[PDB]
Amino acid sequence: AGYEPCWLRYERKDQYSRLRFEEIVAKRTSPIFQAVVEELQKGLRSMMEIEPQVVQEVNETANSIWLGTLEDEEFERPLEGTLVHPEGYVIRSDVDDGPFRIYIIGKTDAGVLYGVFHFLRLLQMGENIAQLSIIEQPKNRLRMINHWDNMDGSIERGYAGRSIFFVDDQFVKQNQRIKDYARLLASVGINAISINNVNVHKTETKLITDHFLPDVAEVADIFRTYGIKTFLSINYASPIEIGGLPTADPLDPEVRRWWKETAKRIYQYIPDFGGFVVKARPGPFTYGRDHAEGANMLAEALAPFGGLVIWRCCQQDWRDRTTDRAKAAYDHFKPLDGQFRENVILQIKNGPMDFQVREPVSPLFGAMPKTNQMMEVQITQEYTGQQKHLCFLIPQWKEVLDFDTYAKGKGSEVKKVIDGSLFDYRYSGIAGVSNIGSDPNWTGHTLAQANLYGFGRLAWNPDLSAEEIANEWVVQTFGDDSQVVETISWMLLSSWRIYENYTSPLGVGWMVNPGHHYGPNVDGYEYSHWGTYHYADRDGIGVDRTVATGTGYTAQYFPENAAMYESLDTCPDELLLFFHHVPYTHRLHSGETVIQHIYNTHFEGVEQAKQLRKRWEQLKGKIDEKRYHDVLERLTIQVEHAKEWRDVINTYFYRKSGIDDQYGRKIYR
Amino acid sequence: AGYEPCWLRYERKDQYSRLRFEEIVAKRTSPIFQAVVEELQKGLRSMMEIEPQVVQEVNETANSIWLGTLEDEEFERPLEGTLVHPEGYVIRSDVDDGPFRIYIIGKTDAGVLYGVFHFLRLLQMGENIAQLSIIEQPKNRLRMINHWDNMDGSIERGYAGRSIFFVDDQFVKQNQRIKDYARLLASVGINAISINNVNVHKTETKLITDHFLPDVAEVADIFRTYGIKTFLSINYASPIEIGGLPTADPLDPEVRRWWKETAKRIYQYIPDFGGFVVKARPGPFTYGRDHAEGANMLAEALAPFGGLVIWRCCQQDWRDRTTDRAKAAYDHFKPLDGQFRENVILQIKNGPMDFQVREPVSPLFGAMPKTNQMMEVQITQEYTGQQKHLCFLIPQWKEVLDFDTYAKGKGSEVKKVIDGSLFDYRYSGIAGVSNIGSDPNWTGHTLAQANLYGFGRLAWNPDLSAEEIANEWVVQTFGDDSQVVETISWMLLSSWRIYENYTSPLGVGWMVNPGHHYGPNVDGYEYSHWGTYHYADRDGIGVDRTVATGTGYTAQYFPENAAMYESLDTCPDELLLFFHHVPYTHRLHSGETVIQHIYNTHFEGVEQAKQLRKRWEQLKGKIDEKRYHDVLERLTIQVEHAKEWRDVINTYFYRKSGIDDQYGRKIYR
Repeated sequence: AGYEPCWLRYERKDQYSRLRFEEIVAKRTSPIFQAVVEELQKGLRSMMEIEPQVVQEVNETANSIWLGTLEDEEFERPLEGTLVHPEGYVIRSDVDDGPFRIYIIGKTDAGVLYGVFHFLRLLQMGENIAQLSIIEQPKNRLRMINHWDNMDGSIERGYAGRSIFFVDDQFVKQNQRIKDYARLLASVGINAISINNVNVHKTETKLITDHFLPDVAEVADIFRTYGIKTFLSINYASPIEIGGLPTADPLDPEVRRWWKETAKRIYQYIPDFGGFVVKARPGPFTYGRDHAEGANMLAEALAPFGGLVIWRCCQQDWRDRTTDRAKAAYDHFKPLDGQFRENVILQIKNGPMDFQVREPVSPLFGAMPKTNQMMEVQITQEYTGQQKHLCFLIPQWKEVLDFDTYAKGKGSEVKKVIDGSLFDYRYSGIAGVSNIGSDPNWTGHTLAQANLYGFGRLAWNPDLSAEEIANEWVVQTFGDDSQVVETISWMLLSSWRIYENYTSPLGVGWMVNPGHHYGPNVDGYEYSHWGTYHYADRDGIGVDRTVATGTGYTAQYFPENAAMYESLDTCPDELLLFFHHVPYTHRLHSGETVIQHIYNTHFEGVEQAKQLRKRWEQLKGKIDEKRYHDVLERLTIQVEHAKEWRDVINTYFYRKSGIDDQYGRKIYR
Repeated sequence: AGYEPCWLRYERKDQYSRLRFEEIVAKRTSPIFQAVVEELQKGLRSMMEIEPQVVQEVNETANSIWLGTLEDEEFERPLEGTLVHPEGYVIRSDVDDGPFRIYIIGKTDAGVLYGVFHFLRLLQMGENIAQLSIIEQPKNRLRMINHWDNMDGSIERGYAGRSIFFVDDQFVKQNQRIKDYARLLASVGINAISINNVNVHKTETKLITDHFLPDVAEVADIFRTYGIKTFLSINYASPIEIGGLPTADPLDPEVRRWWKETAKRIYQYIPDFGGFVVKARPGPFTYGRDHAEGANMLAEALAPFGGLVIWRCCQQDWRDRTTDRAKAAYDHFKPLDGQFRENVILQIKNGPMDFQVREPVSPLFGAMPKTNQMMEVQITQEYTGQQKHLCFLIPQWKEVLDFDTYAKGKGSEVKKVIDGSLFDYRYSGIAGVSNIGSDPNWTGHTLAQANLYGFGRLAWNPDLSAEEIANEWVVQTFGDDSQVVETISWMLLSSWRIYENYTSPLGVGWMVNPGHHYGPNVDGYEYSHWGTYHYADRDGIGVDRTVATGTGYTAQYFPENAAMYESLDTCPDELLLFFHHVPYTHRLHSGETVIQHIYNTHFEGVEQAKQLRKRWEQLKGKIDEKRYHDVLERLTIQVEHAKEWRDVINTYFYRKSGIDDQYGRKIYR
């Protein structure tokens, strides 16, 4: 009772929306099967007020829900016969005229778990299940969540409370919330999780030692029952820090042995350990080694056990416009294609910079046919409102996933790159930086729950529309009142564009306060060593990334996209300032001058934020008071901060451009 | 051997610079007298290689140094007869033709302590003491040091290591460094010290309780022997935090009683407790009370014991140019003149903003004839280089001290205001924010030792020239080689102007990175709620603080100075942008346009910094290698950072003004 059930409400149905079932046939007794049966019992009891008896053999005359794998079937029907994916499943209603039977057939126990959550999802959404014929197989092998939780309880870039894993440099004593968290993750198909910050500090470095492994294993045991593999972010300098060795050089014989022994030790506690997430003071480059050498060493240590190495892909001068941070990732990793071991997967952010409200797609996707790749997206809203401002990230992620790289001609969308189909990747997928914390509503902003849900849905099937994902989430979280559904869906679907409207313009990004990264500060990092510049001056703004006159970044894309961005007239408006430096008077495809566009979206974005609040207020009475006010409080905070964003950006550019707002709206001198 | 002796080196003299003394006549046995005798023995042994016998009665045929007060004299000569100040003293060589005798006569034991340090200073400097006739009396009653030390060991705005007082929320075990620190403070006449941060956190709030008072008293005992009174910064909400009371309202009967009891308890441990330093979550205004009501309540609690209350004198909008943070202090306190109790002293910073490289004098000085006032200066270089960049603060402090407020016509300089002579203040003086830390050289930058020394010297006598103070410090710290003395003195004397040259221009201040406040960031706080704006736009820069068209801040000064700043043509260049908003093309008294002035001082300031380094390098061999390299390392760090300051500021203003450098020097686009 300390936290919300999020989208797994299982609200009691009226007398006209019940189902008649007397038994649940559980064909297996595995740990996963016990959790799945429990979940099914929980949902049916809560929603239908029924308590079917769990049995292991079907009763020919009872209405039942059958749970099992192909191997448990008496007759293997054609549909489930086409399943090839281990986590896939089939759900079909028996077509006989006798007892009502629902068959949930999974290729493996994991498949049954996801099938049962799909079945429950159908019930929460009020779907007619009299004649089901469903087949589902996830597109991404890895559907992972990265936690930036520290063991002192803090969470790097965490805006939803303290960690639910650690406290006072120890694991929390009560694991009930970890179980409920596992349930939420599994309901949306998430099958992997790294429980600690990628920036591994002193105490966290010890997670790979006997001192903490027992607690790590207890947590992994919980996730295992929900089909989730556990990973740990590691400190590359561990051999020195805790091993006593004089070096961390991946080529040093003893360092290689140390990691092999460490791997062996971990698997003694966690037989199905997922592997290591790596952000590499000492490191590969510290010894003149490349990423392949550094990643392959860890890969070799985990190989005998089936573990994976997730290798995630800073003192540059603002004075030199020839150097471009956006080009770094590609320039550093592309040349390494083909040198990585099979169990190494390069983790690349959606964009080449750092999770800005809008960034073009990282050129690395589609550029390394011989190297597994998985995309990293940020669920926690570091540069997208920090859960103060509403920002449904699903539409943005779909734009990235559907981006055609043309790597192998038309039809080489990012999603085909990371789902492994385009290049036959053995291991690949997508990862998301957790947006949860100890807050009772899990995500700080009640509506941010939609981003966690949505992440899982896209990870399972990138082809799902933003519209249906929002619909599913709203209906399960707030009910089916058509006004509530339409209003909240509209809020979610338009939120990202609204936030972008009053923040950084036309894809140039940043313009945020340094450090905490919250709020407007146009020149915040403009003269820093982070390579994040907009180069705004009294005549124009933008980064010239063209080959003709700029950094040449455009050439990292394949011909079709390179030419699109390379040209000043074809470059889409939404990314113009990321690719070209232009005069304030330059006219966009929309007809607006760059400067007037800035004023327009900032004034209008605030008005759109006020509308978000107005529409929510009109739902009062149709939502419980607690959550109604929890969200209203944040929408009001959003409106007020949006005003600051608007005025600071408008004033900065009026002071620099000297050009007034076409409509004479209020710009403070 | 863990730290430097700073200016109390007492270097061994050659055979041609010795003194013949067989006895030290100590007329008293007080704790202070034991320390003074010890100091005299230390200096004479170290410098002269002599060990005179300490006696209590003069030996008619022995060469001796006589120590005592008027009361101990056989014959009271006219000079010491004119002494009126308790801390004053006279030093005179006997004019007889028999044994050589030096008489150090203090009005009180404290006077003898300062007289002995003056005598030792004469010896270190190689002065002829055969015919001394000296009389000295300090101008300021309060010559205090404020520590911003936290009990966890950190020091707010501390750039010279960790605190030498606290560690792990406890007092340090070894007090030898506290004793040596007391010696340094006393050598320059400092007679008061607040040992904890003005921002009192949780643990520090307990310093006024039995839990810590024993340790506080042990520290106070040490300072007492060196003529230093101990103060504690307090948490105004203490009645709630540790008292259990439901309020902190200074008018609440119980709150008034709580503080009276707290005072009584402290004096039981520290009979000569100096009092409280106060920076006032709950506070006077929290209950609708004014500063007088809040300060008088604490004053009444300390009154029966002779204690003093040092009352030190944030969400404004950048959009409203009518509101001016510079006017706040004066507007809030002036109206309260005459309502404060006698033992309350208002502590006002040298400037109305926040220790910027250059700020005009706080109008409060000379504006409250009925209220004791003491000026606060910052020795730690928060906005003046953070001991990375050299910055001898003495010249700046003299400009403030010598500023004529004309409060009572010509001759109403700030120094006469704070020394209490102008308004007959019973308690007043000056305070400095400590620049020391656990670093072996005490101040981070070896040469920053000069700022602590210089602070004390000015506190004693504001009339001392920057030149002689530097001379004294250099000679005692580095010897009398004429090249060393001339070179280091030049470095110190020109350092402030050099740093100002490449930082904020013409008195507008700031332009520093937010948070740590180190380094260039022109718009760092430009759109913040701190009221620190320069309003630079594509046409000009500056804050209009005139009465005619601006905030009206100029009217806070008396007529003579108000008119000077009010006028665009008479306003001195060095403060122009603090008082007027002007076009980049405006011509200064120097003939430079405002924009060209910016380029000039920034390019030239870096060249001046390189010269500081070059001149120091030429001293190699004349300074021990340790300190030679300690300083060279910092001068090189200064040169490199100065280049960043230069380029960032020049680029920002070229990008905004569009006006090129007259001399075509390198400005990055």
